[PDB]
Amino acid sequence: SQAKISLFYTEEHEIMKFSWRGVTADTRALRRFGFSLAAGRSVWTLEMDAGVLTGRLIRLNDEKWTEMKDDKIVSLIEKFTSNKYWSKVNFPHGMLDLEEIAANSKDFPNMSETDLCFLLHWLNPKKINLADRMLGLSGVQE
Amino acid sequence: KISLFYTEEHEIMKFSWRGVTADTRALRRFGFSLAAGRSVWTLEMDAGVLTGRLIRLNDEKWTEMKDDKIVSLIEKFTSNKYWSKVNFPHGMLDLEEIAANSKDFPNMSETDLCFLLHWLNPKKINLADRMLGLSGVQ
Amino acid sequence: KISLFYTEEHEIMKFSWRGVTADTRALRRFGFSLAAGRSVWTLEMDAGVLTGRLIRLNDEKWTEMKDDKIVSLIEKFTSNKYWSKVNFPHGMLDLEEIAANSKDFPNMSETDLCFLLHWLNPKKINLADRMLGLSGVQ
Amino acid sequence: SQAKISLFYTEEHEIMKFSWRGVTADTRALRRFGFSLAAGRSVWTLEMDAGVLTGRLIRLNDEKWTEMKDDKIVSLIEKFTSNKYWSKVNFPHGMLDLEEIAANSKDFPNMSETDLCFLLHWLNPKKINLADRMLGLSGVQE
Amino acid sequence: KISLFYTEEHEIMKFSWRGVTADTRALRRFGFSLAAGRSVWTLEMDAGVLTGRLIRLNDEKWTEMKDDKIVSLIEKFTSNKYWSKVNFPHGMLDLEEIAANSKDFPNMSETDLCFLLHWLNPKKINLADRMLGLSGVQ
Amino acid sequence: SQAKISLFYTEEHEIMKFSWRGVTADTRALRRFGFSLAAGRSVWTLEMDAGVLTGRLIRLNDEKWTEMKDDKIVSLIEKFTSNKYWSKVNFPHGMLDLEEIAANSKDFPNMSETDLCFLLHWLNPKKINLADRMLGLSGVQE
Amino acid sequence: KISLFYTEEHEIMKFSWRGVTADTRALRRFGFSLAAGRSVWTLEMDAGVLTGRLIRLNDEKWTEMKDDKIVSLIEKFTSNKYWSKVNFPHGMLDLEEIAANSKDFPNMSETDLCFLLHWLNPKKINLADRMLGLSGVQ
Amino acid sequence: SQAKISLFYTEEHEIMKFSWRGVTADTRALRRFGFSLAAGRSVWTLEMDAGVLTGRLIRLNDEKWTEMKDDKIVSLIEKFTSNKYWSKVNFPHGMLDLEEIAANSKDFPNMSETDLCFLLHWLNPKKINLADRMLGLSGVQE
Amino acid sequence: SQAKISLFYTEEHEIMKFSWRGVTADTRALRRFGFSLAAGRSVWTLEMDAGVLTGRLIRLNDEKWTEMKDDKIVSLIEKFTSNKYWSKVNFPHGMLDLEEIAANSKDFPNMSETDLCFLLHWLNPKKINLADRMLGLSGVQE
Amino acid sequence: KISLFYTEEHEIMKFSWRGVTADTRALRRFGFSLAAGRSVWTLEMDAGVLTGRLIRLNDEKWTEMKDDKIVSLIEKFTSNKYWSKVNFPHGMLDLEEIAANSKDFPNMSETDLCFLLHWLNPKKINLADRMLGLSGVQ
Repeated sequence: SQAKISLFYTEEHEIMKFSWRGVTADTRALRRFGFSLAAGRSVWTLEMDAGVLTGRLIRLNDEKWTEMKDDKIVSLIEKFTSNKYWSKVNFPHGMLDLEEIAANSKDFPNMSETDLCFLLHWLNPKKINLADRMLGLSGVQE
Repeated sequence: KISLFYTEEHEIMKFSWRGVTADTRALRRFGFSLAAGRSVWTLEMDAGVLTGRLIRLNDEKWTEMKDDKIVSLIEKFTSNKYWSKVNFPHGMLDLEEIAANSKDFPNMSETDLCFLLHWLNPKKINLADRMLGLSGVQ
Repeated sequence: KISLFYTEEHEIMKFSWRGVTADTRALRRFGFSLAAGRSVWTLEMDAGVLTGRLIRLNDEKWTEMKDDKIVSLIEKFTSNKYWSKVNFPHGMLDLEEIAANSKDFPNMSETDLCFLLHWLNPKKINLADRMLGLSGVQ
Repeated sequence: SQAKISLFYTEEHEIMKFSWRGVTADTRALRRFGFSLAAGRSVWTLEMDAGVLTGRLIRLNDEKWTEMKDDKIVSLIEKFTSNKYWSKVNFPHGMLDLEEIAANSKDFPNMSETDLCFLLHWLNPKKINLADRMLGLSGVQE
Repeated sequence: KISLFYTEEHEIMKFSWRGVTADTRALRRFGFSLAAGRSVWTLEMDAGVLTGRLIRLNDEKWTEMKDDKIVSLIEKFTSNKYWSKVNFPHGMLDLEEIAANSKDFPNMSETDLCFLLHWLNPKKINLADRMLGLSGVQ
Repeated sequence: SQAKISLFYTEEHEIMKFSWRGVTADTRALRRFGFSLAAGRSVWTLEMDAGVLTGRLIRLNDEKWTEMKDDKIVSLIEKFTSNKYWSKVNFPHGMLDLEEIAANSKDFPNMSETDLCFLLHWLNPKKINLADRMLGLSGVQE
Repeated sequence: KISLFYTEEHEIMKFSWRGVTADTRALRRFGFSLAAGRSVWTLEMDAGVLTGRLIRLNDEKWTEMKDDKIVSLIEKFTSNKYWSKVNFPHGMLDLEEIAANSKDFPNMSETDLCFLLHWLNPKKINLADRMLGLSGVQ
Repeated sequence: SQAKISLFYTEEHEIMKFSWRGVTADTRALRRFGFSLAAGRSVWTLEMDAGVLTGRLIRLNDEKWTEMKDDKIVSLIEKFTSNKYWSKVNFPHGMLDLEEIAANSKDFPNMSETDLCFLLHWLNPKKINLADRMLGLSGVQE
Repeated sequence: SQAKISLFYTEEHEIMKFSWRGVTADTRALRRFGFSLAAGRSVWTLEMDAGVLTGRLIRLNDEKWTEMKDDKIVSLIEKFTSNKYWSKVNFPHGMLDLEEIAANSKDFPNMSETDLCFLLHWLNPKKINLADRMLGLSGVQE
Repeated sequence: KISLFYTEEHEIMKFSWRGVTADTRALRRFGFSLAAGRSVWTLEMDAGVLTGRLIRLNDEKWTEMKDDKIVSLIEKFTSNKYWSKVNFPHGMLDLEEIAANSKDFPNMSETDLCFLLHWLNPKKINLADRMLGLSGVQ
């Protein structure tokens, strides 16, 4: 049978230190999303440089990734990665208009506009709300 | 009809360059809605203290909670004319005395008004206990 | 009458989503009670350092320990007026000098005050040695 | 003579990793309790789904269980399991009010209210206090 | 040719000895340049309110921003004689009515003038959200 | 060793608001002085009622106090507070003649006239010069 | 011998009951003493404008400042007979023209007289910048 | 190979407290700059006394320092510290004329005037603009 | 318990400008009085048009009001406002004879003549004596 | 019996339409009453100058003040026959010479008459200092 796509997340700058000072966190706390095409293979993620999205997709293994389940996303990654040169994708720098990117993209013809947009929204790094995270909530939303 | 709610808040946040420090203890506030969709009522706080008044506070994220005893007490409390116009002693430091001297809710016993005042009272949250998996609710 | 005690604490905890990281070394603190039921006295710490003062710290979980030599030294120490009002040099870095220059406990010898100051002093715990079955007491 | 009831515990998310980083643990560390009606037979435990008690009792053998002794609990399990359809029990979802559950239960007439409550308190999963467990204590309490 | 800009400002600062206190909410103002190097135009404010007039405000630090829809609307707006001489109702409280009753920009539709008036309108900034990493732009 | 005396100041009506109006201040801006006998203990200050000195000494903790250093004043507070009933002192209402108060006082025999007068001058509330404070100067003098 | 000084002043204060409002900008004035103890000389102001004359103004609180270039220029300026009797054009609006047309200080070059006139000239102070820790000296 | 110079910054009086009062900051907020000659070794910085630069260089480890990268500055520190008695430097008190200090200095002959001046400008403490820092900007400039 | 009445004052044309000219004031300087039935609610005051009292009561929030204490006035406002249509009151234009207004009024039966007159005297705008105000006195009297 | 008093006055007021301008400095005058209820005596002023005579001035608002030294001096002064009939040199410019040459109060020393004349002397008030919270009494 065909190889299973695995979903993952990683967090950066998310440590909250408890000392006599109280609870210190870093305002750059962020959650990143990635995928593996096969078990053991490299985790793919949207590339970031200087804290901004470059528009490219890279392998980022040096990070600690945690498995997550989303049957809808696995279906969308299956379609996305069945296109030749998906890894070579170069979306507009900054990736500010996700709806326009999906609407004007001609690189994934096996994917609908609503579906590429849904996937681009999942791959998008999400800021951690520190006031919620101190209250033990994920604090993750767009 | 009657629905119970809570909201949580950091009363102080201290900023550093690219960093934030909060107190080991945050605050949990309690509120109620008389009907579905209608405004959440809560004990008013100004300058970090209880004013003694009751206000609508919708701009906050409230989460539903269940307490059959409290709903029975809110039913009695809100069946009095001018309950919203209540003005308890500033600071609300002696909850037992407030309930004992109150003549505004004659359909409520002293032990019952006191029980409700104790539920409406903001409570501190220990964030370290919270982050370890517990509710530092105090 | 006089009872000895210890308490243990992580001075730093680092939180991750659904995870916690502590230092390889935690801290053990020492205290005493003058009578059964009465408050546990301990060397005060503020901002992670020894202030030089002695305080009551009951909010902590204390475990009884036996040391006949220490009880004899606490007996001498506490039979002085204003022992609770003691204010040793901030940080309490030179325990030998503190004992040598102290004129507040004339019923105590220099070697004896120093021995007691060494017992009251917080001590680091190695958690890896602790979890292997030993007391990483240092 | 009659077959002996065996008591057991299992821990989940309780591993503490020692590295250069210090000591890392998982804040979901938990202890679960179970029983076997006969030697070799399946270990019974209160079912959990999405981290919450369903109110049902299930066999959970895929876990590593460690024997423990409690003569009072064995006496209570003896009474509990001598009722027909004990395995078919469906307590209120979440099992938040253990005192009320025992008070209103009409399924175990050979058990007193104080006794069913005592057993329900033993079967209840108990969180591991990580600050105590790092100090080599069980850290187990309600 | 046409360039968009923003500037941010604390409308109130409260001074204490060696300390300053600002409002949780600051203000963001919007402006435009007709040509590179030329003066930045913005809605005039006097006594903390919108006067209804448009002025040059160069003494402020302005940062470029991109909005292709707004540049198209400024192009239409500024191709009218005496656009700089515009005097909207004092306070500019009803932006929808201002656009509906305006007869000064016949090359602009009501929905378009209203869209532009909404962009030129000063907007409050939540500093707590700002310092946490977000733009409290409201 | 003996407990350390801490010195403090508090300011009332001292806020200067910067708006479009310019700089507004309150002409009642004033600096008050206090002392703590031990760390954590209550701050003592000369009592004021209706803007006038009553002649009494009170605890005033509800105010925000800032630590200050003055080795001469700590020496004088040490002498002052080593007298029984120092807290019970009741100087002439208004405390208009500080030199006469010190000269006629028989309550602090361990203190010289010049020394009690020096301390009374330090404890005395001092008006804030608003023209200097707008120029970023303390504006504090008698 | 020669000493430099400055003084600061609010030209307008607006009183309200129990309150005062000053302008965002105050004024800094500059002066010089020919000998230690002797009177501080400064450009005279009347009705808020520069009269063009030089006067002694001792009733003000002056603070010493160092400027080796200015002391050299004051030395040249004051070594002329009747320097105190100088009467520059009222208002002193064109400092460059004043220096260019002056025939009273032949030991001083035009660029040097102009440099000195620029130093003696009262300068506005931004109080908001001042209270933030800077000198709003302009 | 030769040991790597590390660059650092520290901030003093820079905390902004968010309460019901709004945002309070301290008008003495300041950023200081320092360097380490080797990993683990002490951070060197321009000494300040009574809020004014003394003209001397000191070790200041009791402070929390954050690493920063500047390849030009590392090159200048390399030249600066390859002179004997660089730590013993005593620049004019207050250090008011940085251009004159660099022009008249005969202590660093391996450094050009423009280069010593560039380094002196980097070592110089910089005030934090509180209006910018409340708008989430570094607010750091001369 | 019942909601607390708050007392307030506002001043118009009361600014005294200090310049080289001396002290300039406006001869229309006046003090107005108002009340709030509840905390946060609108401040009520006697309406003025063309500098003369109309005889009506209005809400005037656009003004800066300062709290004042008067236990006798709060008691009188309590009685006054416990009448239906108190806000709809229309006293004789100009309100020149306050004693006659109170004597002939049949709108406040829970109030005595001496008491309504006392309240009408408090609500009455009072001119500021500029010669006293320049001498730092309130200058307020009828 | 003897009571001390002061009164304050603007010697000049300049009127504009709907406006008034007073001098930065007003005047404080001093007076005394020999008995409770009786008329307040003060140094007479005519054409803004001191005439050298003493008059009753009741039409003014006087405020009581305490000065035990002055009451002792008024006691001596008023125990002389014809003290009210005193006619000091017009203008009263040299207070030290007036006291030195006076032969009308033989029960008073020169230093004492001079001290009293200095107290009775009208004193200027700085209104700007006054409005800032101080007494500009000079």
